[PDB]
Amino acid sequence: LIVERYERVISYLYPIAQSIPRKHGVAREMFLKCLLGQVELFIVAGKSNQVSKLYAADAGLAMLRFWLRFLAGIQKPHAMTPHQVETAQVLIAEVGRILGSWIARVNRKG
Amino acid sequence: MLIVERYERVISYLYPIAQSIPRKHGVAREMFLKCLLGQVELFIVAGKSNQVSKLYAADAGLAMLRFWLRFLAGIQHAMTPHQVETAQVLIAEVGRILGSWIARVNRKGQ
Amino acid sequence: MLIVERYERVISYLYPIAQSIPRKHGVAREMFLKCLLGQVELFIVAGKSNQVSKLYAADAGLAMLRFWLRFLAGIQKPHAMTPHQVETAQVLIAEVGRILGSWIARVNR
Amino acid sequence: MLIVERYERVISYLYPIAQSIPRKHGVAREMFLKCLLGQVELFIVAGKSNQVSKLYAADAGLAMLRFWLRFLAGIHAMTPHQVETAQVLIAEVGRILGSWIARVNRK
Amino acid sequence: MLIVERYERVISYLYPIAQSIPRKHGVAREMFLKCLLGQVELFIVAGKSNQVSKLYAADAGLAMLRFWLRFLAGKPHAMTPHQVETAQVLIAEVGRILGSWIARVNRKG
Repeated sequence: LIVERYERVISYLYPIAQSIPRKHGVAREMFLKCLLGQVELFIVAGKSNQVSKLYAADAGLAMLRFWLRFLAGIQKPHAMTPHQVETAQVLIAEVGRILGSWIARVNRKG
Repeated sequence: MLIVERYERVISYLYPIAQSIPRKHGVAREMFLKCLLGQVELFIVAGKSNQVSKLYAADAGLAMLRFWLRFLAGIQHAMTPHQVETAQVLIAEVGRILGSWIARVNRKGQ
Repeated sequence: MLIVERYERVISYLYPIAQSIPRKHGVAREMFLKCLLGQVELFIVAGKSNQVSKLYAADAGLAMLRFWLRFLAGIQKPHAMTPHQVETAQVLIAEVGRILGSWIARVNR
Repeated sequence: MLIVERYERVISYLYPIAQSIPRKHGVAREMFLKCLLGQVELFIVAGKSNQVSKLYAADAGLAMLRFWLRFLAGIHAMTPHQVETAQVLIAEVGRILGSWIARVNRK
Repeated sequence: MLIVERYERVISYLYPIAQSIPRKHGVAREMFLKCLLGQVELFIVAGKSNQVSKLYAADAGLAMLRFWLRFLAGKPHAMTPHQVETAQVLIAEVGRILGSWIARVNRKG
């Protein structure tokens, strides 16, 4: 589920990562690793019983958002527009709301 | 530990297909290769341990490899649907063994 | 995310310079870049968490970034950074380290 | 570190072979090299430590080194003579690691 | 933190040498560079943190670094014994400062 919702984010952001110039090869690779790697953080938290793993998935999402701010506003030329950021932020916040509940459900079963 | 040998079968099928992925998706292709081959290590470490957590970590690795199939299929084209189906069989075969091994250390943890 | 906003200032000053580092120092250039950017995750991890140990690791990160500056201003065949760029960056990093100071304070509570 | 010195024989024999793998197998060639050379660290770390987990870790690394050989065979890129030789050298290392672990497990 | 300054000499001596290793040994070159420069973080992280385990990691790091020299000495022809001899002495100077550092937190504890 969370992975299904998150594939929407990958579907959106992946072509944008692809577009990024080779001039920014290293930032771009780190972005891609952050973006695809996030599935592994969800899967791992799924196949385990530690909240620390969901907390890690969470950091993963916050880091992906940083990447949007980087591509939008630090990288020259910029690789995203205010509205592309916004669209991505929306896709991500959905996943983050699911995650927030998941974490709450688990911390309730203390 | 026929599970490593069933898994070497997944490798034999998937590797030359991954190797043929175009450099246009160079980073996805490398992350995939790394996931594909580094999996063995999850299986090694699991068998030379006593903790179910390392069986789960192995399972996560398999679930991640299936994500890579969905991801690579829906690209543009990196895997023919026949290739996806086929690799799914091989992976499923490894997984049922892993399922039992897992449910076995949980029927033993009682 | 205030400390991160401040740190983005360090990034926007240092990223184009890092990126401009001649390819002959390709390995170092990459490690630099990974340290500079990865550092945001050190703050986020600390942020999405309680433990001071995580705020300490974000402080080591900065300490490692400062090493990269000293190293890059020093190296040769070819050069990589000027002592003036290093000096400018430290001004940006020190502000981030002061905010990190206030934040470690508030937490060690 | 009797084990590192023995392992160095493994590196000596295996590293040139690793090198001459065509760039076609770029990623696998590099992960292999990294396993081969990274193994020394696994040994060093277990030595500058008490935890047995560092030793099993080192054992895992040897298991994985064994997989790379099976892999470079079925790929042409490694003669079965080479596998034969290399497996012996690794067995030699694995021997020493075997003892070392047992001696740490006896209390 | 005279330890980092003492290590920077090791870096000074060794970096140019690492750099002039041919691309023929490209993968080994980089692991060597990663261990070499990477070591600074090991020391830096040790300092911020009381755990002896971090000091052992650093020692393990220095140990790994000495391994690289033997490996590059005989890549068949890529580091002269003299060069190795000279690096040994500079690392040894770091070795002493760590050995003391490690051994004092074993008195303190």
